[PDB]
Amino acid sequence: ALLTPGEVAKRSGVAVSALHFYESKGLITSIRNSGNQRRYKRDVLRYVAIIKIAQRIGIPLATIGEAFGVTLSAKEWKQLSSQWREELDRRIHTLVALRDELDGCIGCGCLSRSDCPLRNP
Amino acid sequence: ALLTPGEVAKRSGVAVSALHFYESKGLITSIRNSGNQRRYKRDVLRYVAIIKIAQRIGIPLATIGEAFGVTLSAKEWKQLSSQWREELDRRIHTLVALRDELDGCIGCGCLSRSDCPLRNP
DNA sequence: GCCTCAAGTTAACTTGAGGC
DNA sequence: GCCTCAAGTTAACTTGAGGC
Ligand code: FES
Ligand code: FES
Repeated sequence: ALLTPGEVAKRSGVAVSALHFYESKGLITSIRNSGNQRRYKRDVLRYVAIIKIAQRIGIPLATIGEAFGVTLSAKEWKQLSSQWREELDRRIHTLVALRDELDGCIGCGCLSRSDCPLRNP
Repeated sequence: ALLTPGEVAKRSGVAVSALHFYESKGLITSIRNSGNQRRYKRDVLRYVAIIKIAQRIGIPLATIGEAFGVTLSAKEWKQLSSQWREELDRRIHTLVALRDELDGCIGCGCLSRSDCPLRNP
């Protein structure tokens, strides 16, 4: 059967307004019933779930749509997951570089413009 | 001598509007000259520099003020730097946990609510 | 409850109008 | 150039008004 906006909201843990928004930003799809009311394809649950994991990764909605294209496969998941495991990685290396630079500069405090890592990344 | 808003903007690499804002959010201080124009205590350069390093760490302005109290020592720097090297750390561990959880779920794609890490953090 | 659409919210600022 | 203050900008939504 098709899910009503309300249901999807409970099983997703997102506001119905959140679903309206995601659809307007084209991250989920709808179908209108005999009374213009939206009805969702179970699949939506998986997407929303993915939207949230993507958010945790620190990925912006626009980009999450930019990855969604415009019906969810096994390949797709592998395409996304990896594409994110990568950023999650780059991002981490970036933060780690900092932590190293930072540890050196703790006994310093000079913050030399032309000579300190922390300042000239 | 005292620095003019313009100078401080060039040596900081921030908009004069940025300096106005930081001061209003109480992260830097000013002194008005005979014509109500602001004049800065060189020290401001170090703060701004710190505001930016704090931002890189991923710290919010409010919090950066929350750490600044309301005249910059050696102890202060150690108080801040550490206090940030810590968050920079917690944050990293969080991202790393994800990356691990994520790697397991790549050959899966089940996204079992009551059974997958990625979903129930 | 569900639908629409306008406007408000936080963050970190920027842009613009008005005036010296 | 610098000063003030009101309003605009992006992001991710939420709140509210109005109507079925
Ligand atoms: S604190 Fe001196 S080089 Fe970074
Ligand atoms: S992808 Fe199946 S448990 Fe996470």
